[PDB]
Amino acid sequence: DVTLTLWSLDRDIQPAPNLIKEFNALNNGIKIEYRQLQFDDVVSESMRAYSTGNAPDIIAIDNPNHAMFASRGAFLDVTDMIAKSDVIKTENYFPGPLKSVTWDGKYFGVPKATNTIALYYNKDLFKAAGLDAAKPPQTWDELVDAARKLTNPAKNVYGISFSAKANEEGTFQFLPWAQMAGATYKNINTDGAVKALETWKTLLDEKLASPDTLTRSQWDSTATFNAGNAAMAISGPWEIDRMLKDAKFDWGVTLLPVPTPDAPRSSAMGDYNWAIFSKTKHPAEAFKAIEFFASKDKDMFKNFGQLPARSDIPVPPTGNALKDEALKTFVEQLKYAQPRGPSPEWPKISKAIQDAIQGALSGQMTPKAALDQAAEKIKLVDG
Ligand SMILES: OC[C@H]1O[C@H](O[C@H]2[C@H](O)[C@@H](O)[C@@H](O[C@H]3[C@H](O)[C@@H](O)[C@H](O)O[C@@H]3CO)O[C@@H]2CO)[C@H](O)[C@@H](O)[C@@H]1O
Repeated sequence: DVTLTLWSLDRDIQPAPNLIKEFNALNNGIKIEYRQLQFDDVVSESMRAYSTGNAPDIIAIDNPNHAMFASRGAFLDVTDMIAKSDVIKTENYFPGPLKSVTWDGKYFGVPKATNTIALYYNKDLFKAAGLDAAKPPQTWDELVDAARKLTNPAKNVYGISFSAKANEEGTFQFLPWAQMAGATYKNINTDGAVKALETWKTLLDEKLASPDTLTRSQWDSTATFNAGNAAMAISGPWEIDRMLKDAKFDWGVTLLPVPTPDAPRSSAMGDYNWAIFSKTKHPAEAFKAIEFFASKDKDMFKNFGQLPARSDIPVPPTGNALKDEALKTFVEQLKYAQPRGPSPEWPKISKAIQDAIQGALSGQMTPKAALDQAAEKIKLVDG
């Protein structure tokens, strides 16, 4: 057998290790060995290994990071193998995810999945508060007022859970708010962005969300929602399968609230891409693995609660009512997602935003001053 290595942050209930077991059962002359990483080490460990000369054959890399690796020669050019494939067809992919694997008019990967965030809410807690569980918040003012009402320290319930962590988590969570208010990462200090950050400050200052929001991932924040300790959660479709097992209450999912009713929804394009490292000894076999993964995209939502990056396979209902309402909301919200980049410098853009968020939420800087500084940094690093 040819033995390949594959690195991903996917855990046991997530696609990669399960796809790998199915691939290995084919006994097709190829075997894959898996390494499970943490979010915060996918880039660092990946780039260390490539620099050291022992990168894996395959990685699942977060879409905003793809351009850095591709621009640096770390990823194999898969343009010609994609052209020969009928399993992997560029026509199948949503434009944004496909663009994220491209660099200099060549393909340097294949999208794995796509996502964005939306608003989960605990319908039982809504009802108990005298709110209308059929009419979740539509505006930021409604969201904040609901969060005030639903904050119940007597039962250690926060009105909302989210993430402002000083890494990609916080940037991915903030950009929708800023974008809905008219800003972009290229123009992050508009008055609307300032209002977004002031609104985050309210959620924390008024103890409507945990102080741990500043240091905790979306995944770990949502676990508190599942446990009944946050009435609402801003997170992605990757929560669904775990939520169905863990949340012991009735829940719904709605579009992200907007700053005023005349503002359209907007968010950041989430999820990962497959890539092959450029010095693989086994390019054909690694590509065949990726083809096998793509051939199973049709079953990703039913098996894992994640969404394919593809227009050719619209996701069918599962038959689970909670899961299917989640699907409907996320499929809609996804249409309004915007890419982070392309930029080989994405981490520096994101750090500027992260620093603004931390500075304002701590009270050390005003939102305006924090974001003005981020915008200055971004002018430099995004040039
Ligand atoms: O943080 C910004 C990124 O948010 C989204 O990433 C998701 C992952 O897609 C998802 O798999 C999940 O990752 C967790 C992983 O499943 C788990 O085993 C582990 O212990 O922690 C991982 C990190 O939490 O959750 C993260 C969000 O926390 C989005 O897909 C990505 O594009 C964003 O950049």
